[PDB]
Amino acid sequence: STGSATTTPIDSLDDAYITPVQIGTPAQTLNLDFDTGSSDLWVFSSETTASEVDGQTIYTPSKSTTAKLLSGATWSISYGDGSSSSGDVYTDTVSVGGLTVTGQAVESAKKVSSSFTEDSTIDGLLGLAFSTLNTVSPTQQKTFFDNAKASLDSPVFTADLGYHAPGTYNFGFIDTTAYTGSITYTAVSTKQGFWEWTSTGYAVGSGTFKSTSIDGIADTGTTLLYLPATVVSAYWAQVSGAKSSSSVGGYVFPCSATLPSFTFGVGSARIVIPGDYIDFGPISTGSSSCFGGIQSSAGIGINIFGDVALKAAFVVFNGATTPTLGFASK
Ligand SMILES: NCc1ccc(C(F)(F)F)cc1
Ligand SMILES: NCc1ccc(C(F)(F)F)cc1
Repeated sequence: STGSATTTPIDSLDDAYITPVQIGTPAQTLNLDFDTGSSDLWVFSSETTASEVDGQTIYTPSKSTTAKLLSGATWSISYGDGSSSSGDVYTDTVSVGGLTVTGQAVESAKKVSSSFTEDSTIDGLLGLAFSTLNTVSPTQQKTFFDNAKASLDSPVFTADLGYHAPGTYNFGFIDTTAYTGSITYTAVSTKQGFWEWTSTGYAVGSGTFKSTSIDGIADTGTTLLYLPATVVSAYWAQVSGAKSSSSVGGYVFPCSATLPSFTFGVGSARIVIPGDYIDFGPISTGSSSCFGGIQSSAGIGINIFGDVALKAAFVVFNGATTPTLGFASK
C-alpha cells in the first residue's frame, strides 16, 4: 500500500508545514506538522485546557467509534525550542493520504505550552523520527511510519517541501517524476533516535567548496538551518552589513541586501539552497533589518538541517533495516 498527501506552508515565511490527517471513525481531519525530529503523534483535543486552545481543530475521542483509551499511559515532551506538551493516550484509526493504520497511538494533549496555543494553524504534530524517542510511559509506542512499514510497498517516505508553495509527503514509493538527476544516498546513524547523517562540506555562493564533515539531523520540524559557528560566520561574512545580534538572537542583515546561495554536500553530490530561501523577512513589522535563515548551532548541541535546507531537495527517508537518507535536486 501507499499514501500521498499535500503539505502546505502555514504562512508567508514557510515557518512550518501542515498536512491533513484523518483520525477516528467517522474521520476527524486535523492539520498536523510532520516532524522527522520527534516521534510522538499528539493533537489538540477535547481534553486540552480550554484557555490553552485558540482556533485549533480538536480531536474528540468520545465521538470516534474506534477510539480506545490506553489505560494508565501518559506522555510528556519537550522540544529543543523550549516548547512542551503533555496528556494521555488513545488508540484510533489514522489515515494519511489514503494510507491507513489501525490502533495508532494518538496522544491527547491535556496541557500545551504558549507557543502551540498561539499557532492557530497547527492542530498537532506527527513524529517521524525513530520510535526509541517516543515519550509514552510506561509502554513506549510506535510512530505512524513504524506501524505502516510492513504494509507499505517500500519502507520509505519522501519529503518534497515547497518554497512559498505546497509540497508533498509520500509514503511507500519514490516519485521519479518529482526530482532531477539521481538520488544520492548517505548512511544514517540511529544511535540518538534521529535521522542523523554526515554532510561532506559546503560552499558559499560561487566560492570554493570546503570538504569538511558536518554531522547533523534531517528535521522537517525545524524551520531554519543550524550549522557550526565557523560555517555560519563564513556565510554571513559575504553579506554586507550582516551581523550577529544578541538582542535579536541570531544573525540579521539589511533587508536591501541580496543573499548568496548555500551549497551543502551529500556524498559527492551537491544541494544548492538559493539565497532567497535564506531570507526570513524583517525582525519586526516595519523594520529594515531582516532575519537570516542560517544560524549557529553552538547553543543547540547538534546541527539541524531544517526546512531551509530540506525544501531545496527531494528527500528520501529510507526506513529499511539499515536506514539511509536520499537527496536529489529538483
Ligand atoms: N523537530 C523536533 C526537534 C526539535 C529540537 C531538536 C534538538 F534541539 F534537540 F536538536 C531535535 C528535534
Ligand atoms: N520542532 C518541533 C516543533 C514544531 C513547531 C513548534 C511551534 F511552532 F509550534 F512552536 C514547536 C516545536
